[PDB]
Amino acid sequence: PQITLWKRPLVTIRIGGQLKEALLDTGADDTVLEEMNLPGKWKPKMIGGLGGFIKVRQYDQIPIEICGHKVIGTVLVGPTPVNIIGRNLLTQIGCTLNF
Amino acid sequence: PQITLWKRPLVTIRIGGQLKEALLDTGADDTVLEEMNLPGKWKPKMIGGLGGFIKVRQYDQIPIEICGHKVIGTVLVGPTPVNIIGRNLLTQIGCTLNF
Ligand SMILES: CC(C)CN(C[C@@H](O)[C@H](Cc1ccccc1)NC(=O)O[C@H]1CCOC1)S(=O)(=O)c1ccc(N)cc1
Repeated sequence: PQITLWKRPLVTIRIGGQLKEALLDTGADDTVLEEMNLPGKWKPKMIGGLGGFIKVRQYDQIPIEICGHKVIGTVLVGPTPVNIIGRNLLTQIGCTLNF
Repeated sequence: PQITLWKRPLVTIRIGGQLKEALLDTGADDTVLEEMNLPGKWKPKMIGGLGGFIKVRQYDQIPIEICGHKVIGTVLVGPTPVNIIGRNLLTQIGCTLNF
């Protein structure tokens, strides 16, 4: 698909049984989602935004479906105001910026 | 250009005769640059991101050259972790996401 930037690039993602809206965010190194109780080990981590850092939990090799595309990787979980699909997952769906 | 996301999408911009490195950031609504001087009246504003809100100075109708491409729009200035080109200017250069 081609996605235009007049509005926020919001898409539906599937992880487990859970469907969420998320930003295709080229400005985010890693994927960050709001509260969810994923299986597996996690490491605590801190990530820096505008306004400063927040603490997240890092979960590795998590399957995500993004616009019908199955990918697998690290999902950071914590108090992000908005669900973010970062470059770590965007690369896996073949996503480019074009102009 | 087509820009892949295995690395940060950092580009050189020209504003006010100055060359800077900025991040093409589809998750940013607005363009925020690091502390610099720009001329003309500005308005104080507050914007929010991952780790809270920051104070910025809003300058309107500012010419910027992003790669080759000329834009004229709103540039906010303050304590952003990195220079950010948001959607207000990404749209002006005809930037899309494509997978
Ligand atoms: C600031 C860049 C360098 C990194 N951020 C990504 C940005 O796209 C960020 C995404 C976002 C959108 C809306 C609310 C909150 C966050 N937008 C952002 O701040 O919107 C401001 C900047 C101008 O206009 C509005 S990040 O969220 O902090 C971040 C950091 C690390 C990871 N792993 C993931 C995300």
